Amino acid sequence: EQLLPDLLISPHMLPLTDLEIKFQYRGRPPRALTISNPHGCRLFYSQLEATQEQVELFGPISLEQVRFPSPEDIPSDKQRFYTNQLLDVLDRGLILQLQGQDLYAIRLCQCKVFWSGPCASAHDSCPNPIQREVKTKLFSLEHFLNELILFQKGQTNTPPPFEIFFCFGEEWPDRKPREKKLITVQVVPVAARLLLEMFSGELSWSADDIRLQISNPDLKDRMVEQFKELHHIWQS
Amino acid sequence: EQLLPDLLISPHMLPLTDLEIKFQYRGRPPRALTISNPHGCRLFYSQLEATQEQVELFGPISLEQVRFPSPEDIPSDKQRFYTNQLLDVLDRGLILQLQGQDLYAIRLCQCKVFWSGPCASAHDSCPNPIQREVKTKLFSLEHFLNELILFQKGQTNTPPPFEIFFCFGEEWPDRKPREKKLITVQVVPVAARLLLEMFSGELSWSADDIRLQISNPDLKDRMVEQFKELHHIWQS
Repeated sequence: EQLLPDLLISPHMLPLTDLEIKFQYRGRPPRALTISNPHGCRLFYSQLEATQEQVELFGPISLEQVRFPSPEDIPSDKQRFYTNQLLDVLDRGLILQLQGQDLYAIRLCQCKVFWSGPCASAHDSCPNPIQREVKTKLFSLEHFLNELILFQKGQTNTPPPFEIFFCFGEEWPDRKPREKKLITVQVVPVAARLLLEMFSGELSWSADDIRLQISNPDLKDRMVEQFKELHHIWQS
Repeated sequence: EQLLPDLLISPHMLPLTDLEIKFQYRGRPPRALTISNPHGCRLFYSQLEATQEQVELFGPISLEQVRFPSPEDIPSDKQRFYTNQLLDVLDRGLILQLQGQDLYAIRLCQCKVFWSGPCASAHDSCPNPIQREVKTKLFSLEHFLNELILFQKGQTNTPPPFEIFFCFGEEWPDRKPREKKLITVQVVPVAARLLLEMFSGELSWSADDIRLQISNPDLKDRMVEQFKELHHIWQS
């Protein structure tokens, strides 16, 4: 299994820079896109553009510039009011940048950002805010693949996590349900999902863990089987 | 709130017969469709067709006839071998039928069928097989809406469940992860999802439960705000 990372973590094997980004406003259908910019992206809401002279404010111009969706079609005025208050403090944005195969956040926005994800701390139960201007590791593909290997061998029953969950402007994790959060964003490293699928679809020749569950045939089953036999005969 | 069911449970308000049906083979992308046949549907795999003279075997001809996807593109021969053994005993199928706004299963297939869902029993932890030829209630929209009402009022923190999960040919629920199940199907009553969205997007005028989380502005925030002010000025 030691050859696997070198074999698989490669542009000819995986889309190493692809992130799927799903925006969700409370009570609306989600809106998703995929970016493959190798510098990463910046999620933000602004009338102003990132420029070279203002990188301190808005980050590097090479990031994929991904705007939060208009809240216009939020039917509740009260909800759209709160939502606009948050979007008003999202001008500087949340940078998501790949460093090798690790994904990092850099929060620039005045809006607070809270998150859940593969590298998030698991020592308490309270909210998990992202500190402004502090490079925060969200996900490691190296570690993901190590864990994937143990899962596939059946050494763990838990599939390794890859999805990163952000809540903008309200605390998370929380007692309260995600359905009631005004603004959330889910981010998937597509290479990780692909790798989980790939490994899930590889079984052992030796360790046959599979016990099919099939009733004994009743007379109805028997009639069906005979009809299948006759149909096979008739073909030809 | 007593007027709500009469108001909402109506064809002019909701798609009362729409089910989304998602097929998933281990390690493959899922494959989904939506049916809106008011009789319901039959999930099956067969070279034979439902006919009038064989309703005992294959169910009523009015059901939407939904075939499991070919397992051809499953890359593991061993996996596709087990998968074909299950598909070979799925000729008679699993009927999903609406009775008013309740959804019921009738298993005809020789393959065993196990499930998780809104009406599933919660007294033990073991597998939950569907009994062949026994009308099995999966979901109640009436009850869903009652629960939705309590959620929206904040009387419960848990959103009411609507998704029904079937595993064909292997035990469920189980120690083992769903990612390793050969054949699963997820079924959503679309009216229920719509209703959850609708209710989630209705807030109170009085019970304002929302505390926005926004840092104090630093000098960078202040410069951004001034640039926004200048841009608003410049517009016009």
